[PDB]
Amino acid sequence: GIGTGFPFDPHYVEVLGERMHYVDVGPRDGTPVLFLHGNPTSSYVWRNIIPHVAPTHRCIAPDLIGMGKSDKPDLGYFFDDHVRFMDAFIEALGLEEVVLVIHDWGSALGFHWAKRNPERVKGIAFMEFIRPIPTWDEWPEFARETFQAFRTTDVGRKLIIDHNVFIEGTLLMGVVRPLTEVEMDHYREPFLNPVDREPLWRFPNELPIAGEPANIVALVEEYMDWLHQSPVPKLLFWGTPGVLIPPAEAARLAKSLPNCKAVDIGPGLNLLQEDNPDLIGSEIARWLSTLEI
Ligand SMILES: [Cl-]
Repeated sequence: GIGTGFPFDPHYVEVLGERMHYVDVGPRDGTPVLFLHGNPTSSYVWRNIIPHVAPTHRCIAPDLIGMGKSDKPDLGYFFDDHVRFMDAFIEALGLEEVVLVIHDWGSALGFHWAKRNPERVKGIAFMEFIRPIPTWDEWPEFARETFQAFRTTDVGRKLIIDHNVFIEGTLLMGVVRPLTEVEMDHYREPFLNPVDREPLWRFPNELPIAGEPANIVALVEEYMDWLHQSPVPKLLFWGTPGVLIPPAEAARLAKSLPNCKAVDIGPGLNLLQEDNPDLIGSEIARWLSTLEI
């Protein structure tokens, strides 16, 4: 069965005066592979994928600020806050050239960093990633009223902050197979106190949907314009029915994006890592062996 443990040695680095936790396994040299999680996860989401890559490549998986085992400063946890901390995390580790493996809000971080620093990105593997959702009709109908409610300071904070709905409900509605109690306890651990749930609420309020927020829509449009032209090697994982990326969106991206290979993982919603980790890990490792890294 799918692994529930998190065996990785903890590593911590000071970033802008705060401690960030990260996984760091595999060989010390070579080009490192940087894994970026999203909402409401942590490096735990990569726990069954990294073991396929670590035999041949260094794997670095940070917990975003305010998440996982990273510190919890009193921030708004806007996307811009995550950009500042992730930019500084990369520099604090002395990383030069990297391969990115990115998902959900980790994909917005990774694509935005890659567009700004294309000389340092030797490949991008991505899945269920952030793109502009032009209208609410392009958000999945089964989740539409709830994401609209999440994007308010009254109803949305009651759901996400007071009642932890992004962890207890949305997370499960983002995985096809059932999560176990042990897995749920790993996902719950950073958010036992309601006040620590700010990033879980700010993230859906940053999603670029129906033109709002305009600043995020613009930033995401910019990195998508880059991705449609850049020769950077690309590996796209997708599932059915998906959430952010429906199968039809995925198949077209695969042929439109330069130097891109697409991989169908089977049934999947948002956290594709929880539905088919072994295929995602083995395909990343195979694809890495084809790169000039
Ligand atoms: Cl979100």
